Amino acid sequence: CSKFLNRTIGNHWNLIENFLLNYSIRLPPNSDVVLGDYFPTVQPWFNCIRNNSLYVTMENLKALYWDYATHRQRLHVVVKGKPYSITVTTTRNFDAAAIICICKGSPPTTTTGNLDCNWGSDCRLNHKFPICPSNSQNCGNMLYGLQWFTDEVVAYLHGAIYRISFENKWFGTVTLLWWFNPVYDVTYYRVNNKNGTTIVSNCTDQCASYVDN
Ligand SMILES: *[C@@H]1O[C@H](CO)[C@@H](O[C@@H]2O[C@H](CO)[C@@H](O)[C@H](O)[C@H]2NC(C)=O)[C@H](O)[C@H]1NC(C)=O
Ligand SMILES: *[C@@H]1O[C@H](CO)[C@@H](O)[C@H](O)[C@H]1NC(C)=O
Ligand SMILES: *[C@@H]1O[C@H](CO)[C@@H](O)[C@H](O)[C@H]1NC(C)=O
Ligand SMILES: *[C@@H]1O[C@H](CO)[C@@H](O)[C@H](O)[C@H]1NC(C)=O
Repeated sequence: CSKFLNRTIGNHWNLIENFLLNYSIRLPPNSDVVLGDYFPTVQPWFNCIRNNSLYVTMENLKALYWDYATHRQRLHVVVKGKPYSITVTTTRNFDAAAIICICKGSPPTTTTGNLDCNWGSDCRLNHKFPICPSNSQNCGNMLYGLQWFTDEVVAYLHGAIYRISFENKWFGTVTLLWWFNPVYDVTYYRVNNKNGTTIVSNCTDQCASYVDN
């Protein structure tokens, strides 16, 4: 299928807020800043659910985010590039340690098995992790995703960031209960850390005119 079930984040916007709350931890104790990145957005959320030889494709994107709805089966995500590709494979054991690999070879478009990493060589990342935080089902209360930059890949998992550095040419091509949010451009948010509690707000109109480049 192709990009079936087009919905906004709606009442689940708090997932985006939480993402920004974790992202902004690195800021100084006394600052008011506007952060711009390929942040998860609010409009293009998809649930393409229209045989294990079929898959969904996407093109020309720079970051990919997804969420877990709350029958539970499996997810397969491939980000193409050269010499390295990124593959994420999940398994039905939500309370035990999905796998993420960054390697050299040719990932499959579909997977029938589980938790392996033999599609390539000279790997930089080979990491096993639980699908649900703290092995509980506390699941579907945060976003997961990838941002692929030429210099490094940053993986967002369980509120934590994993940064894997290596030179790579990335392609915008991506091959895929789970909801997805393709990200194509930069979104700006204002973060106020003066109060003692960080406050995250949208920057879309008059302030946007001062930061949007
Ligand atoms: C940032 O803008 C989005 C809209 O693009 C706001 O999202 C709305 O949030 C309310 C309350 O959660 C929902 O009822 C609406 O359905 C949302 N509309 C959407 C998703 O388009 C969001 O609340 C704004 N955030 C801030 C801090 O202003
Ligand atoms: C999803 O809806 C938006 C409007 O909110 C539209 O611009 C976009 O092209 C739609 N995408 C698909 C695959 O229907
Ligand atoms: C991420 O933010 C959430 C929501 O604010 C918070 O509960 C959690 O402790 C944070 N996790 C971190 C610091 O990685
Ligand atoms: C954050 O601001 C609100 C008012 O909008 C205030 O009630 C709250 O106590 C402040 N947080 C802290 C840690 O002071």
